[PDB]
Amino acid sequence: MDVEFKCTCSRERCADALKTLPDEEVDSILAEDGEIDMHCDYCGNHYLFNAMDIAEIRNNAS
Ligand SMILES: [Zn+2]
Repeated sequence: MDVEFKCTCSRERCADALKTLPDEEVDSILAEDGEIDMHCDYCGNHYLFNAMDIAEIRNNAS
């Protein structure tokens, strides 16, 4: 079993696109909804990000 709808690059590209946004803007969304729902800047595929996932990105993309 398989599907023909996937990120053609990797989640890491979508994560890098989130990492460059203002710290106050990212923190404001987390303080009102606890997570972020966004599309990959390279292929448009959607992914979800939370405070714990962003904390791992801040210790891998820095
Ligand atoms: Zn992608």
